[PDB]
Amino acid sequence: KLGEYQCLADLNLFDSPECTRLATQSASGRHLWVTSNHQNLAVEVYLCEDDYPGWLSLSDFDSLQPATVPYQAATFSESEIKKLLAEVIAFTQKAMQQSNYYLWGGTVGPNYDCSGLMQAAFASVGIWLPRDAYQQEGFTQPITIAELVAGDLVFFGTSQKATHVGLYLADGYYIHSSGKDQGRDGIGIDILSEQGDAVSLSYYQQLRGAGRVFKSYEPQRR
Amino acid sequence: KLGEYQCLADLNLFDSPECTRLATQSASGRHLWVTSNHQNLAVEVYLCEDDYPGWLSLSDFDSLQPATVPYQAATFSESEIKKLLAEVIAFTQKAMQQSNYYLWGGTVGPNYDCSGLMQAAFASVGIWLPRDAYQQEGFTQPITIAELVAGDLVFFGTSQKATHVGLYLADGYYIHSSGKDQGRDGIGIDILSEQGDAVSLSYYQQLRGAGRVFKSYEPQRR
Ligand SMILES: [Cl-]
Ligand SMILES: [Cl-]
Ligand code: NA
Ligand code: NA
Repeated sequence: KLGEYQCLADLNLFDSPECTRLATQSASGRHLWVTSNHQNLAVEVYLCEDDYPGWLSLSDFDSLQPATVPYQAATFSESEIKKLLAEVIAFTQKAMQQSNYYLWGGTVGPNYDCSGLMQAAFASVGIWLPRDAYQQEGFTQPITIAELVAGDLVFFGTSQKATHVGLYLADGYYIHSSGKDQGRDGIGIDILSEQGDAVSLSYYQQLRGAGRVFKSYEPQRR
Repeated sequence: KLGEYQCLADLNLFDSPECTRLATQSASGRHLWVTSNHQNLAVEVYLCEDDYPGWLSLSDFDSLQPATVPYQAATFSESEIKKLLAEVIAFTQKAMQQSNYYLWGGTVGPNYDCSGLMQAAFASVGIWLPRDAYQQEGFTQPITIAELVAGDLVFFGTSQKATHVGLYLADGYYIHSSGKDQGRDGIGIDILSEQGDAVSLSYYQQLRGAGRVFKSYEPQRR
C-alpha cells in the first residue's frame, strides 16, 4: 500500500510506468519506499539506501513485506573504507569469474552495467554509493589520475557528463563491466594507456577523471 | 667482498654453489649480506629483508654496491596491513594480465612461483613475508577455512608440509601461480569447491589450511 517495505526477492525497477527500460534492481533484503503514485499497473518507488527512484510493477507487490525496522544508514570513516577495499576488489574478481554479460540496469548479478557493478561491489561490504555513474562522480572526492590507487573509481564520458565507470587496480589497470558495442559485453580488465588493446584505447580516449570513495551515502530527508 | 650490499639489478640466487636451481630472485634495490664462503665461483649470501639464504654467482658482483644505509625493517600494525590488502590483491591482478609462465624460484616478475607471487605482492606495499610456502604458513596466524577473507593466504600440500600457496579473494576463489603439470602454468584463479573445474579440484584435494598476515617479517639478529 504505502511507506517502507523490504523486498523478499530481487526486484526490477524501471525508468517509467511503461516498464520497458530497467533503471536498477533491488536485491532481496533491501528497503524501498512505496508512494501512492500508480500509473499503468506500476507504482512509483524509491530505494531507501541510495534514494534511487523508479517504477515497480504491481505484480511484484507479493515480494514486498512491510518493514518493521526502518533502514538507518551506517557511517564509515575513511580508514574503515580503506580496510574494506580488498573485499570490494575481490567482489569484482569473483563477478568476473561467473558467466556474465552487460545488462543495462544490472545491479544484482551476475549481469551488471558499469555503475551497477560498482554499487554492488561496494554494497557487498555495506558501503552505499549512488547508482548512476554521474552520481558516483559527484559523490566521490575528485583526485588526479596520478593519485589513483586500488579501489578508486575511474570515470569516462563526454566533456559534459560521466557515462561509464570502473574500479582502479594498479599500474593503469582497472576492472569494469562494458557493453557489446564498444567493450567486452561483461566484466573485464582494461588499461589506461595508449599501449593497450583496441578496447582499452577506446575507453582511454574518453577518460574524464577519477574519484575516491570517502564516505557511504546518507539518504536525504526523505 | 663482505657485509651488506644493495643490488643494482634483479639477481638470481641459487640453492647450491652449482647454481643450477633457482632459490629466489632479489629485485633491484634489495639488500643482501655477502659472506666469505666462496665455492665454485659462487658466494653464499642471504637477503636482508627475509633472511633467505642462497648462492650468488661471482659474475653478479658488478651488480652489487655497498650499502651505506643499513636495512631496518618497518613495523606494520594489523590495521595498517588491512588497509594495504587492496593493493596486494591488485598487484596479483596486474601480474595476471602480463604474459607469464610458472617459474621455479620466480620472484621479480613477470614469471612467478606460488610463494614468489605472494612475497612479491606483499612486498609491493612494503610488507615482507618469508619466501617459501612452508615458512609463510609458519609466519601467518592460522585461521579456519570458514574465516577466510580477502588477502588471507591459502595453503596446500601433504599432511606433513605446505608446498603451495594462494591469495584468497571471495566466495571460495583464490589467485595463485601454478605449474605446468597440475596447474595453469602461471597465474590464474581457482575455487575451493568440488564444483570447480579439474585444476581447482586437484588443488582443493590438497588444501591444508589458511593463514592471516598480521605482521611484517623482522629479520633475525643477524
Ligand atoms: Cl521504462
Ligand atoms: Cl643450485
Ligand atoms: Na594501486
Ligand atoms: Na572476501
